[PDB]
Amino acid sequence: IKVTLPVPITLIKAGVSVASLDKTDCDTLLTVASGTLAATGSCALSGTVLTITTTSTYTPGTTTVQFTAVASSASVKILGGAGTTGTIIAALSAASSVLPGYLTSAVISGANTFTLTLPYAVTSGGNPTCSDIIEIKAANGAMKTFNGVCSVASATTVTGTTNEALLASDTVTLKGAQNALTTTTGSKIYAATAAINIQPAYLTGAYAIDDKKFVVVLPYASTLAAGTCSSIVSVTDNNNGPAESGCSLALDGTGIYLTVTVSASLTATAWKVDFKAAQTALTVGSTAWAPMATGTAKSLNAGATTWGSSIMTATAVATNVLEVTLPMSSYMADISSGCSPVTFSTANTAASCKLIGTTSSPNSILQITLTAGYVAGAVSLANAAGLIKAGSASGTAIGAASTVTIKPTFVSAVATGPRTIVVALPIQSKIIKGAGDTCDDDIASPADCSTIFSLTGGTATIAGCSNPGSDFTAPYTTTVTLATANWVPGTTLSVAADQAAAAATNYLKPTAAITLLYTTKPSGAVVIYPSISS
Repeated sequence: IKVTLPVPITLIKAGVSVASLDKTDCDTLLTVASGTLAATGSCALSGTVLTITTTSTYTPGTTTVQFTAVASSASVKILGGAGTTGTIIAALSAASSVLPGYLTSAVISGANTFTLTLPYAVTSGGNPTCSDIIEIKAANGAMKTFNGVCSVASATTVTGTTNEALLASDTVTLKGAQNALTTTTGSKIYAATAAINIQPAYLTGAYAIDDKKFVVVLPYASTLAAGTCSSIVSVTDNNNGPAESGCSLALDGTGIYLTVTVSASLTATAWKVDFKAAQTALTVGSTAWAPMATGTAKSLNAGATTWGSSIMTATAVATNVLEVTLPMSSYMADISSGCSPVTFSTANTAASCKLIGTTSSPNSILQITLTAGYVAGAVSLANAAGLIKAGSASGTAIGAASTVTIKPTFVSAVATGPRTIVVALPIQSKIIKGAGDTCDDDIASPADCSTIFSLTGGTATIAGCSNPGSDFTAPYTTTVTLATANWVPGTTLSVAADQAAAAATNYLKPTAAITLLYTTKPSGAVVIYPSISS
């Protein structure tokens, strides 16, 4: 407890000078109700603030401080002013009542949201204006505006959102005078506080990159010290119960990809990750990160809860181009001639490989290139030398996913009339009447091609098509018909959902491997373009 005297003071001795007093000496001078002074260093003084240390714990409503009257001949007392000539202070007409004056913690929960935790419960229900109760500063001393009204979330928590983005090295305090924050134990009003940084909670997401490793995407650039991994993070295994035994961490030079290496294999759609309630070796500048805002650990998000030869998928986009997917953004030099990271099964060979990526997942695709037409086979990633490093330019080598199949998808589409569309294919094909693995061919012009081809972007629909008749060994092509209205540009072409649903009355298959069906492109659906008529 800290007591502020309105004027200067001196703590008196049996000798000359004064620095601090022990328990027995300080206990005569003053008396705190239902309390007990610290066994040593109880009466330290400096300036006009007197610091009292206790072995007890403050509890609102029942804690108060009082001073005693000390005889003139005593050898320890409190005078007024400086020096050693002052007058002995007296008691107080009513013992001063102590107030709550500190916070438990403050964390970031989304770059526009924050939450403050109170040590002593208060009443629930209310909409205080954030300007009246909270203050936030930046590293340079600026201040931040609030968007909306703070909410009395619970007994010990209040929430709000700010107009500007939050940063770790911010500081937060309270303006303590207001009625709304009244403890239900003692009916006291919260007082002012000191400055504490806001530690970063919440994460972007986690992505397995091996059988026993995964990468956590931190929104901020961190720095990592030499510390034992088991005391930094709390990984949870398939069925709950701690599993952070014997782990190890590493951070890339850019400081944004934190790779965990656990001693047990990761599986299925489970496992979580969190940060310790007390740790200091992993800090975004200030001192440390913090546990998650909500009281649950983060989960390796859906779709990447594992990595191996069941997540990787290669696709045939052109007669001499593949498209292999990867767990997340990777790094590698654009390899000039051939490319070693991969090895094909049957007979296909490579001339170079590069990185391409969709809009929302950059550099997540390896686009291998070949020196011939693609023969049916399977690509088996090895990465043995170590080129495709995960996340960034110094991350960790990605895991192998050997023996994954190669499967086709549409290549192009044009419109040679108001209701005609020629659709191209990368490997020889042949339509097959349904009832959907291998039954029998179809006539050279059916009328129910609406279960294989599908339109998105207009009021037209699909009617008829020409079976591909064992053609070129080059632009393997076909034609399609439209039904209700003229084709309006901007439509896109995809595989109808019936092909995988076993509901179509005719299917498209390749000749060299009649098991495989037709899949949907990774990098984006096909765009119809217009072309000449006659």
